[PDB]
Amino acid sequence: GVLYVGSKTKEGVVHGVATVAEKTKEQVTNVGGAVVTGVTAVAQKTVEGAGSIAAATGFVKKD
Amino acid sequence: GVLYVGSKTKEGVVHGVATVAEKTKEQVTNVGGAVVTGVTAVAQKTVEGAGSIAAATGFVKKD
Amino acid sequence: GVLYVGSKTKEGVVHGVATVAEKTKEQVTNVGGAVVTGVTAVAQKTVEGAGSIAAATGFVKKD
Amino acid sequence: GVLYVGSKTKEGVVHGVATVAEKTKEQVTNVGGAVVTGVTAVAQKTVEGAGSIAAATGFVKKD
Amino acid sequence: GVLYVGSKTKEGVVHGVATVAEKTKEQVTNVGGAVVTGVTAVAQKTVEGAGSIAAATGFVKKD
Amino acid sequence: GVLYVGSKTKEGVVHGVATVAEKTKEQVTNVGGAVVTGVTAVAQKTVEGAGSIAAATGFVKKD
Repeated sequence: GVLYVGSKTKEGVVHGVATVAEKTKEQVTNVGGAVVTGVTAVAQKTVEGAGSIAAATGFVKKD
Repeated sequence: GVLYVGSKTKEGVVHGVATVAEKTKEQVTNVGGAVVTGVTAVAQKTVEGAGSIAAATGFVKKD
Repeated sequence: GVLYVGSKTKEGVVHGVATVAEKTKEQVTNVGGAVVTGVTAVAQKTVEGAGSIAAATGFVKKD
Repeated sequence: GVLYVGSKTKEGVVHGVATVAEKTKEQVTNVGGAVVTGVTAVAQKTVEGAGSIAAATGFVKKD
Repeated sequence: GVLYVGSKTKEGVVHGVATVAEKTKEQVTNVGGAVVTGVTAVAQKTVEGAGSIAAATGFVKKD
Repeated sequence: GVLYVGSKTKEGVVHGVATVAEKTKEQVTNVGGAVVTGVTAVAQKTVEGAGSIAAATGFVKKD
């Protein structure tokens, strides 16, 4: 179907994904999949059919 | 169907996903899947059919 | 069906997902799935059919 | 002496001298002398000594 | 003496002297002398000593 | 004396002297003398001593 996205913006500031760590021992940072950001952000039909986004984090630490 | 998204904004500030950790030992940060952010954010039909977003975090620590 | 989203905003400030941790030992942060944020945020038909978003956190710690 | 004029303004709109006439026969418009206008308007020591501003209008119409 | 004029403005709109006449027979427009206008308008010591600004309008119409 | 004129402006619009006449028979327009206009307008010591600005308009019409 028709999807109209109109916008008349002025002085637009956008921050996306932020991450801060400090005084840590082990650091893991997994980002992605469908990260869309911006003044005019559109994300249509991310997954269709048998598709998948397995954005996991297999932290095992088999001590 | 028709989806109209009109906007007349001025001086728009948007912050998305934020994460802060301090004095930690183990750090895990998993972000994503359908992270959409911004002054005009649209997310239509994220999942259709047999699709999936398994944005999990397999923290085991098999001590 | 028709979905009209009109907006006439001025000086709009939006904060999305925030997380703060301090003096912790183990840190886990799982975010996502359908995180939409912004001055004009629209999220239509997140899941249709047999789809799913298994945004879980398998914290085991099998001590 | 010290004259401090501080200002922290945002979106300032200033209109000065306005004059509107309609369906008239004789029109006279005399403006001036010390017309100061604006967001930060300062007018110090307009007249000192034997000076003068004879901003008059000698409309006679000696019929 | 010291005269400090500080200003931190944003989106400043200033209009000075305006004059509108319509359907008139005789039109006279005399402007000036010390017409100062603007976002940061300063007018110091306009007249000193025996000086003068004779911004008059000698409309006689000796009928 | 010291005269400090500081300014930190953004998107500054300034209009000076304006004059509009319509459907008139006789038109006279005298402007000047010390017409200063602008975003940072300064007019110091316009007249000193025996000086003068005779910005008049000798409209006689000796009918």
